[PDB]
Amino acid sequence: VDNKFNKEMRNAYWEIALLPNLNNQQKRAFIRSLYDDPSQSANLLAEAKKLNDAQAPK
Repeated sequence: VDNKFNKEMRNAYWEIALLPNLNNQQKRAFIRSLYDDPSQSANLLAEAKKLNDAQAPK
């Protein structure tokens, strides 16, 4: 990590945005959460997908 692992955030940024069933507040919340605590990036990303999988029909 020369400057910073910003690349990881980029992936989770758009990947989360891709899910269309996440509540408007949740979509903005997780993406902002990255800045709040980059250490949880892997968790937040997984957590975001969890909301997608859960809120999704069937």
